[PDB]
Amino acid sequence: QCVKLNDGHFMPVLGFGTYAPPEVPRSKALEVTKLAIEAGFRHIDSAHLYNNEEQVGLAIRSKIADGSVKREDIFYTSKLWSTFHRPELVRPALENSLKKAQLDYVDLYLIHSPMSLKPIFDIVDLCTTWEAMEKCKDAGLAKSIGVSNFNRRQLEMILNKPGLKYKPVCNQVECHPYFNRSKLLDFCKSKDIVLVAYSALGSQRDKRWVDPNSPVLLEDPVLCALAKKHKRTPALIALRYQLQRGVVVLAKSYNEQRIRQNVQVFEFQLTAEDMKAIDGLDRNLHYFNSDSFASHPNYPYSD
Ligand SMILES: NC(=O)c1ccc[n+]([C@@H]2O[C@H](COP(=O)([O-])OP(=O)(O)OC[C@H]3O[C@@H](n4cnc5c(N)ncnc54)[C@H](OP(=O)(O)O)[C@@H]3O)[C@@H](O)[C@H]2O)c1
Ligand SMILES: C[C@@H](C(=O)O)c1ccc(-c2ccccc2)c(F)c1
Repeated sequence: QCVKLNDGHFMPVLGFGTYAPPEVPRSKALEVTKLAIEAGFRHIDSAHLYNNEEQVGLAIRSKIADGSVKREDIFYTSKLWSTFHRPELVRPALENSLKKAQLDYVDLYLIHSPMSLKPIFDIVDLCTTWEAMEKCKDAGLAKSIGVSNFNRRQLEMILNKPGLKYKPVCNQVECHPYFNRSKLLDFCKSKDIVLVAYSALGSQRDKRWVDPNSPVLLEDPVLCALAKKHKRTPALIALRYQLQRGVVVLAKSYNEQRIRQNVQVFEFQLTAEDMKAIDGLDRNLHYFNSDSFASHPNYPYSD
């Protein structure tokens, strides 16, 4: 199923994560995106950053072309990279993502991160970036617009902007049982903004940004006990947890069997005791923990 966004469009509550590191050949994104759609994923998350928008759009068009789905059955997200915060760079970056993907519109365009970079940090008034996003929604380039990696104060800056035309429909953030963001989630719910979770399965643990010492989420003994209790898997427990808290959850897999397994999140429910045991895992652990983010003036985790 789908959640209704605050602009009246619908987002499917489970989404396919498309990112793979650059060691993975570009052609893989094509193959696995088609498999994700075949498995029942209708929400596909990409970005200018990911260098895979041609393949992901090609996957989508191919599944349209063979009659599996119509365009209006797919919810496609791209994101504005942080070298393109200056308001006059916003629509051309979106236009560029649309031409890579060969689509007429994205369902969702996000400010990828509040941490502006030189078009080396930049200083940009994100409210002007937001005004340029709104113009992209008015032109029909994006059906919905939203942000990513914003903390509460950063989100308030936008909600509080004079002359605001469109609220962000979502804030896409790192969110999983080690870092469950419950206070940010309550704030988003009170403003009718959807929290979308990435690294919901504990991230790809990429050496550039993630400490290899950090606990592996899917090896977590409480998730493992819960998987055994429900005869599911630690992944499926982690996804199901997000759905039950009203969070839209992404899931990356480039593996045929795991892609097919992940759509089982719809087949069972956790109980209130299960959810409390999962809530007890919260330990302020964002897997992305690198000097290259944390030294930035608008790093969101400084609070
Ligand atoms: N907005 C942002 O700044 C931001 C940041 C990070 C990610 N994202 C988006 O969120 C998406 C998902 O997050 P993520 O890439 O960090 O990965 P994730 O969904 O946390 O996945 C972690 C690993 O879980 C494995 N996995 C998937 N299903 C599994 C299963 N059923 N059992 C065991 N392992 C399973 C995958 O390995 P295999 O491929 O081997 O199955 C995957 O590499 C990204 O692809 C991207 O679209 C956005
Ligand atoms: C690599 C890229 C992504 O979308 O995967 C990414 C991941 C994490 C972040 C991020 C954003 C804020 C704090 C720490 C990390 C990002 F800005 C971009």
